[PDB]
Amino acid sequence: DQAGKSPAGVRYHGGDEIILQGFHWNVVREAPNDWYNILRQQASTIAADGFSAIWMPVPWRDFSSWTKSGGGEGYFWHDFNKNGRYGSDAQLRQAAGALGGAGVKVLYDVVPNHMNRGYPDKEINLPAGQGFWRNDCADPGNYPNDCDDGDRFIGGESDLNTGHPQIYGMFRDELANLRSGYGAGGFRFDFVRGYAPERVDSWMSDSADSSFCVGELWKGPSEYPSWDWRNTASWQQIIKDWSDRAKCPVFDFALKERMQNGSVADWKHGLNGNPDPRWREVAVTFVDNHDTGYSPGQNGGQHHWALQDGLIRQAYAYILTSPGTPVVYWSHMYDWGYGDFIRQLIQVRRTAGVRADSAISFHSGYSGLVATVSGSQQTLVVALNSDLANPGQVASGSFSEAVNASNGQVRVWRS
Ligand SMILES: OC[C@H]1O[C@H](O[C@H]2[C@H](O)[C@@H](O)[C@@H](O[C@H]3[C@H](O)[C@@H](O)[C@@H](O[C@H]4[C@H](O)[C@@H](O)[C@@H](O)O[C@@H]4CO)O[C@@H]3CO)O[C@@H]2CO)[C@H](O)[C@@H](O)[C@@H]1O
Ligand SMILES: [Ca+2]
Ligand SMILES: [Ca+2]
Repeated sequence: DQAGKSPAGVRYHGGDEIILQGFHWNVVREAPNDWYNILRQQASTIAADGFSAIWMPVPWRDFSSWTKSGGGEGYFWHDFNKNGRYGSDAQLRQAAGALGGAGVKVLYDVVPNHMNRGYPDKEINLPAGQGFWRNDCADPGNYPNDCDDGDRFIGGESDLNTGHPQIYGMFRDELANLRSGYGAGGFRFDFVRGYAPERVDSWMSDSADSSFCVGELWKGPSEYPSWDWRNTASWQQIIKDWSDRAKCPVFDFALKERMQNGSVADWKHGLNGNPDPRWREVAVTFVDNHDTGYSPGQNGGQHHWALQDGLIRQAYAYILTSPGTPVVYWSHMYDWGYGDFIRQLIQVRRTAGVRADSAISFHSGYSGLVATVSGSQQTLVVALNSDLANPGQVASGSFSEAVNASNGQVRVWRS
């Protein structure tokens, strides 16, 4: 495992990560108070499957509830107490220790934008009228105000002023706490549209400068005002700008948007396909997460933007053979039977030496997507939903078959 920032100072931890999202939306209901125990038991298997990192659920306890129904998943935490719906503080420490001991770095989902302000019994009690909250200032709509330099969560009544020195420090200290006491190797920043990207850079510089990080910016061009350059920009440009300012990798919602709306050929327009290595190397690619995807359990989870099953294998073959840093969703890997296929693709990635900044060229003249990827050890030819017959049609050199699945709809050859 190589460490190191990118040439532009972006915290992609060497560019060689392969990440497991270590939960789905309904874990707190499907395995009540037992998830950390399960992760501890599974740590050696996760490592053997080839993952270098695991994205853990929000560790801050969440006892919220609403009615569809939900609550408790971590995105409406009420304080930093770790005794929540995934397991106890002791069980978290044991799971993080087992994962780290198996060689899997532990990334915590953190949620600075808001908290369960109204929960009656909590350790963090911030009064009104001291600038701690967005709505201490006038709040006319979903955009920055004088107490919140980002967007708001729903009505904004629970948004924190993360730029207030006491609130900034509160999160700074808790990130340090996760690093010193809970084995954190990095962080996944939730809802980064809600606060300034430079604050993520500051938090990471203060508390985890050499760690991995990734931000979730999910905000399309149409959500920006008419006078903002982002209103007419590409999804790539929007997330890349965030990454530049946070000095942090960013989830590749440009690729996700193309997977949901475009053809397979169009997947080349994700951030991770950009010919500038400074652009593609900061992409964190994924197929679905706990928001976009289904989960086992009530209501099938959230499934706000889910990839149809006829493209799941193709999508994993693309992200696991291509540049950027790939994330595998728990339920594809361990609930729904794609594990053996994903295991094989992870081995292909590692054997070829594909990294976040590997070159990728796209080839015209065939159906579907045809790419050549320059790994540090091998060149890959990847053909998805394509009438390509053999790799010699598009690449020089000697190749052998590495993957052939879904009646040839997923084919990968290696030098
Ligand atoms: O005071 C603020 C608001 O409080 C109340 O809001 C409710 C919502 O109505 C519920 O839907 C729910 O919200 C969930 C949300 O549905 C869910 O998707 C998730 O959001 C995450 C996301 O998964 C994550 O990856 C990233 O994008 O950030 C998102 C936000 O953290 O989690 C939400 C919180 O559990 O719960 C809230 C709070 O109870 C009230 O109804 C609003 O009117 C009010 O403005
Ligand atoms: Ca690394
Ligand atoms: Ca906010």
